[PDB]
Amino acid sequence: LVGGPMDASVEEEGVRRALDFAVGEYNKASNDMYHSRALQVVRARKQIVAGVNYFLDVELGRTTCTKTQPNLDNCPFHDQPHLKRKAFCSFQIYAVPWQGTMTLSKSTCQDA
Amino acid sequence: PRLVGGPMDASVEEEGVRRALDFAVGEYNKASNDMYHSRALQVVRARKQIVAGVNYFLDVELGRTTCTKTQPNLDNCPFHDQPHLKRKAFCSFQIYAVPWQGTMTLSKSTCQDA
Repeated sequence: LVGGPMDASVEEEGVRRALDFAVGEYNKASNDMYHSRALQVVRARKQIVAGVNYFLDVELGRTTCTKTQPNLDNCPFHDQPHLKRKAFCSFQIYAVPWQGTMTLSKSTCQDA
Repeated sequence: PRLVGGPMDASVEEEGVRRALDFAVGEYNKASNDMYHSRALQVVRARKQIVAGVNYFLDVELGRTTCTKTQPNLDNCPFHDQPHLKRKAFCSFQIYAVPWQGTMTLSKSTCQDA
């Protein structure tokens, strides 16, 4: 899921880590000879953006439809013992709903 | 959400698995040596997992300490007590964090010397 900016307690470890890190990046680039530190966090918000990794192990069959034909209404698996083909695969899909997207991060397949 | 957890088994009834499946079979056919379309004969196992990414927006007033940047020991860094040396600064940092991968980067920052 997703969740627009919301106030966070300054005690939250995540905020502590984020603060240090930023005060880190700051001293690393500040035009001063002296190291600076947080005097006061006046405001602290967080937003959680998320994703789902799906791992599906799947068995596939060869159908009758063709990669040419648009009519993918119905495609039985094959009839005759010599046209039927079959593969096993471990797909790994990275989705992130609201962004409306999917990625076949990794696909491993064995034919037999 | 769950920042970082192991992968658990989902029900093969989930819309999410259902789609993730139809999607991979889709890419799968796209790349298969075969003039023929192929479909799931069966989904033998199906686990999911959740990558979480937290964005942080911190509003910070920074002060100038007594320690020097080229200093080894940084355990004691007082704020400047001498008027002509006191130096302040206001910023807004946006930090992106993927707890699992254990990383943070400064998406952006703005500071106004004050």
